[PDB]
Amino acid sequence: GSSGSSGASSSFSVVSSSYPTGLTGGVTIFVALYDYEARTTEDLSFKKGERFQIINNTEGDWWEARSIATGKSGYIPSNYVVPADSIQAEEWYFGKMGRKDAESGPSSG
Repeated sequence: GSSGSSGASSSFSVVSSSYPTGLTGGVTIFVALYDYEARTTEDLSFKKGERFQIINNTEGDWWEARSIATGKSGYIPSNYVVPADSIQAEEWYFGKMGRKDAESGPSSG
């Protein structure tokens, strides 16, 4: 389905929007391992290394989530995104940590 190789020669400086704390509800964290492109307004535009709040996960085909960074919302294929808890391809983070900060704080039991 229009599968090729991404390559958008462009670099935009965007402020790092930290994630919201004190989360309470029926939402699950998911990360995009492969860079996808929202085909239609209904679909959600996500990239490799982007998080999204799973709002509805009734149909495996496509799940409705709301990006936490940009704040977008649509539908993303569960065959491309995986839960940071059951990371089936953790290998990405295991070897390619990409970008992240160290969890400093021994206090937290």
